[PDB]
Amino acid sequence: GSWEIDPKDLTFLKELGTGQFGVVKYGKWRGQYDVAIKMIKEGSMSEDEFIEEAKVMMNLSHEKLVQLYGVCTKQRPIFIITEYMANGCLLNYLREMRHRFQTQQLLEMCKDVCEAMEYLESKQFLHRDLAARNCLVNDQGVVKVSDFGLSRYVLDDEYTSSVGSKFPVRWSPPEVLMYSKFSSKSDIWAFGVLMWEIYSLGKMPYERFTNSETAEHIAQGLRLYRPHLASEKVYTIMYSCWHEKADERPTFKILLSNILDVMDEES
Ligand SMILES: *CCC(=O)N1CCC([C@@H]2CCNc3c(C(N)=O)c(-c4ccc(Oc5ccccc5)cc4)nn32)CC1
Repeated sequence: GSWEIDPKDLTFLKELGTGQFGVVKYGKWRGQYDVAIKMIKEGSMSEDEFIEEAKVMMNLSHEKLVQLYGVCTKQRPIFIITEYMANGCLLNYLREMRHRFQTQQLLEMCKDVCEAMEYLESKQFLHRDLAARNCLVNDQGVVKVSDFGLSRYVLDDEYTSSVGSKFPVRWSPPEVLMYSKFSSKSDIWAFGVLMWEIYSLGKMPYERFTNSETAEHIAQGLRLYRPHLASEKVYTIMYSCWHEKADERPTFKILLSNILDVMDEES
């Protein structure tokens, strides 16, 4: 179908790194168009389910969401072909101190992500693992949301529940940690943590705690605190994502309006 790219149309040009599914490469499609190619190592993914979901993902389209161009599934490893983001993952970009970011730039990164998440929310599509490591940066410095929904297809159980040793505890609200209750409001919580990561220039959330200690901190009702670079108004926005009661957390539409208000007031 239209979700299938012919891998013969790819020219591989550069290694981009490795993650839990294996290697990612940069190349060209039909000699002209920049693409990234994520190669899914055998045994790592629930492949038939992912392939079916890729059809849904191809219909998503937003300027701040990494575009899925297609998949290559006639051979193994299968390929995911996407828009190319030359500046890599947001986490590592934030940690490069040479950039000497202004706080207006940091707030713009938050706004980029919030726009993508408002779009996903309008499509009833949960990210399920939003974090700076899962956002990408293009050659213009624009941040886009990536790997959306992908955690649903991971076969390594260390990633798939809080009983696992590689679960995103530090991005999880109390109802996820205690009950596995995912919702729009668990994406909201994670977005607040992501804002904290941005304003902390890529520090690990709860940097001095283990995952187990973090879950206890959350069970006691405690929270991250204000990054040095966040104004009081910015801190209010990120902190609003962490209400104990999920229903008291904002929507992405509300967060976007709040971010724009602050951008105007701090311009
Ligand atoms: C900090 C995290 C980290 O070290 N890595 C994750 C990003 C990896 C590289 C970096 C360079 N660019 C890039 C791209 C890209 N599109 O340019 C990708 C990538 C990410 C996701 C997908 O496939 C999907 C997209 C959207 C939804 C579902 C799947 C393809 C390609 N990865 N990188 C380096 C390591």
